[PDB]
Amino acid sequence: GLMQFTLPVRLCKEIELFHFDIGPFENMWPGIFVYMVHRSCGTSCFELEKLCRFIMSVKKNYRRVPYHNWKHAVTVAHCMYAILQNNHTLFTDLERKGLLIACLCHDLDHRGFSNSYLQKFDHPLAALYSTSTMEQHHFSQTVSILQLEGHNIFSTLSSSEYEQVLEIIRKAIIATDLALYFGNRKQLEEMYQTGSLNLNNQSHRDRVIGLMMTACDLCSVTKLWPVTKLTANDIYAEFWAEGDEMKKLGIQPIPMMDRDKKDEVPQGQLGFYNAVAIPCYTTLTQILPPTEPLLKACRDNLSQWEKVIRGEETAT
Ligand SMILES: CCCc1nc(C)c2c(C)nc3ccc(OC)nc3n12
Ligand SMILES: [Mg+2]
Ligand SMILES: [Zn+2]
Repeated sequence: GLMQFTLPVRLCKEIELFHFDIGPFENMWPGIFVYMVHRSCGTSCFELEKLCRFIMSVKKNYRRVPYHNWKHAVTVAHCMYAILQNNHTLFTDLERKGLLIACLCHDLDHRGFSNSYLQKFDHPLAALYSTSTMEQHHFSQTVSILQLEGHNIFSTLSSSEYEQVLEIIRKAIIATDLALYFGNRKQLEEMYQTGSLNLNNQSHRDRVIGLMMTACDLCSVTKLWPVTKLTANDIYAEFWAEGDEMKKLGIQPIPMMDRDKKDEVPQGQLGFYNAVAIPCYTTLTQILPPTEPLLKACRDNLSQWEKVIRGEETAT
């Protein structure tokens, strides 16, 4: 009960900032997550023994892929921590419990392939889940780990609270399907602008939590340029492997996934920042003003990619 996690001073201070990088020391990541749950939720939220066993089983079920890995899970959870800490009074006790766990679990058992590759391969998961294929799998894996003996971090919740928290986690994980993001943001845009956005309307909260999940999931574009640029390499390493696997199925991949077309990456990043990232953080800032640093950092990195194109710097 009286057993706090404390981080070294530079981490203690920087972990509160949106652009925090969790660093290369894997063995500190569980501690960083527990630290974040304790300050965001409380030292009472979870039984430490059960939380630590849950965290280590979650880690075990992330694969050794270049980007969609344990480091991505903890990174996406830290962005959610920063949003919750900068919006103290807007979220319920159950939301704070659920969203950090949802973020940690959102890409469980990812193989580094898109839903589209699963459908073209005719992967069994694509027969079991026709839309948001990988995201229904991630939620399925979350439930599995929660039902291992000693792993039910929610055991002290009531029957109805338990059902509410798993429903928060399910919608939160489904929302990380970027195919659902476009429509979800257009509606939040309309609702905000016509002044009809109501945070007491559960269907409205659902949409806002969905956009927060997109915001955290994309948060590599909100880091300092050297982090953003080095993470882009890992992201494209997965895209090129999928492109290789498309070519093996006798399908020419889109240029984004073709490793012979690396020269088109800078222009592909512009497209992505303009079509997805900037709109995401803009609408998020409108609904939650204290998340403006994410938009500012995203704009700084768009400006860095424009420089790459004008050959004023080369990404190695
Ligand atoms: C599944 C990966 C989604 C994702 N997360 C980040 C941070 C990114 C970035 C920087 N670039 C992307 C360019 C295209 C794309 O196409 C889906 N997804 C991208 N992406
Ligand atoms: Mg995902
Ligand atoms: Zn993700």
